[PDB]
Amino acid sequence: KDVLSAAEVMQWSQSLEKLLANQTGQNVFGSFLKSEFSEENIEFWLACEDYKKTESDLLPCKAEEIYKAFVHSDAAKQINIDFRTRESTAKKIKAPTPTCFDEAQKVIYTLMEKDSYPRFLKSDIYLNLLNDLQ
Repeated sequence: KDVLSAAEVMQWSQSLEKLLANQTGQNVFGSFLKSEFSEENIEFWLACEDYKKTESDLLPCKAEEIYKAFVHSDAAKQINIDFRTRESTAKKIKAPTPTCFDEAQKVIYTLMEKDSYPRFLKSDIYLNLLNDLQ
């Protein structure tokens, strides 16, 4: 049973979306973001994915947790969304639906796609993993 291949790790360079669809890719990208003090981005993104599959009754609580942990001004982990996206997200928190964090999530996905994802693909973490598998 193969658990990882050079081919798979090559595929992660195709799009951030392929990297994030692989649990190990998430974990390795995560580790690089953590070394770079930007892991709030992927953690937020994964929390949003987990919010979207949450049962209706627990959305108010989950939304409040995600908001305090990441979005709120006084977050340990404060994500870099713009002021207007933050203000509108804050308003959605008080009566949340499954799409509450879609706007903020999109911003953060883009921030990763355009900044830290390319850098990761040029990191030792990524390039060592890739080459030493071959």
